[PDB]
Amino acid sequence: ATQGVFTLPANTRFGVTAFANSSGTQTVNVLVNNETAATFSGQSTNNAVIGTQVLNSGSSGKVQVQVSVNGRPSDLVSAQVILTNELNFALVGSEDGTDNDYNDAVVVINWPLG
Amino acid sequence: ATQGVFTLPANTRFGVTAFANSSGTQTVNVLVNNETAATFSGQSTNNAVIGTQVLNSGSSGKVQVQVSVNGRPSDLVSAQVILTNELNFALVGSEDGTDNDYNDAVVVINWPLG
Amino acid sequence: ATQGVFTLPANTRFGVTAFANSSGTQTVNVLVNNETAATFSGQSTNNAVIGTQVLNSGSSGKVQVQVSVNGRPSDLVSAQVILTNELNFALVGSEDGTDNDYNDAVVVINWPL
Amino acid sequence: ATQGVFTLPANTRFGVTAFANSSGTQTVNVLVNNETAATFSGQSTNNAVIGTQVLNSGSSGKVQVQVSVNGRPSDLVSAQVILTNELNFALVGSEDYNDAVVVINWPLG
Repeated sequence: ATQGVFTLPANTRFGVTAFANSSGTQTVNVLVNNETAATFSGQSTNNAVIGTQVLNSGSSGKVQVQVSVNGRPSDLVSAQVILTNELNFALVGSEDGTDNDYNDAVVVINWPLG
Repeated sequence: ATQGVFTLPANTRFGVTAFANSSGTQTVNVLVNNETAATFSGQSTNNAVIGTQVLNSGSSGKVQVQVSVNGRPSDLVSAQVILTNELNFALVGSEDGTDNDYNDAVVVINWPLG
Repeated sequence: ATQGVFTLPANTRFGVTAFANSSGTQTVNVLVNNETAATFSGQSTNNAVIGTQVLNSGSSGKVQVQVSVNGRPSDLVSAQVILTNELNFALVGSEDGTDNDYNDAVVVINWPL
Repeated sequence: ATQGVFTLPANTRFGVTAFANSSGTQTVNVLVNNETAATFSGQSTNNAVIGTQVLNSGSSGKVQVQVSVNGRPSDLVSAQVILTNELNFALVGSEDYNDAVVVINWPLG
């Protein structure tokens, strides 16, 4: 099944933050309505934030997270959780090899913002 | 925080199912747009599916789950989880005592159907 | 990524219930510690329960759900959620066609019972 | 029900990150094994990361998040989710429920 794709409410601000836990440099690309809205990169084996930014979902509200290493498209796992019917978390984990460490790159999308 | 309240897409059919795991008789009420749309009840300490029904979210899309035992409101816990940006689970757990057991009455709402 | 596999706490009773929303009969197998422990078969286009059973996680706690329709395995999506650090849900959705909602066979697992 | 308390595997490193989205200064305290292990304080209405650290869950594995705003304890909402049976997230919201948001993730690199 497709992973890393989320439908957010239209024209809404959301935060995107990426963490790295791999020996390899992680590249996180965020597409909003099929257009690159943010691109983060970094190397860390201690969960360092390699990028954090505030974006807007636009008309379609279609947000897609892609993760790659040296061009190598990483396999993703994802899900959305909503608490008390108002607080949203779109979560993504990625694997750059065969290590079931879908933690090589972790991406957290949250909304609404202040 | 409020628990057991979920906003579903408008005019959408959804399934609602209740489970019981308590010595006491459980009563589950499902409200759509603040009006009782379904009621289930039963007494089982073996996860019996005490009731199930297909409802329509209506114009508001507001669905609320209430659980009571002997007329007393149980302590509810809930969350919504979306898989592959399409499969929705609105989950409710409840405690009717003080044993830290939130499976006394469980309610699962899922959509889309068909 | 691997889907439909969950590690449950050992010596724990858990419920497993399957719902169907497909024109074809759904086959759901639940393997506990590499041995089939429950098998459901049914058809519904109204989210009806096609099977429900309370199982024991045993000594290891490995639980795997397999879904097939007319002999062909269905693609799965899954996740585990824990509420108030006590109530556990293991969720599985399955797709037997080209739709993207994975509701043909839906499985809900809850514990500790 | 109790919220903001999570049982992680013992002696396991995890990340804890806090975001602020409120007019008031958020005070986020992280208790590991019931002892203060980290504290973040900041104001933002633009999801600023007011804190992010890696901590060890210790012998007990108990992690509790506390949020207050100038002496007023915030009501919390929380849940834990596990993806592909290996990637864990512990989530917390607070109301002074996006005033202070905390995300915990494990296991690390």
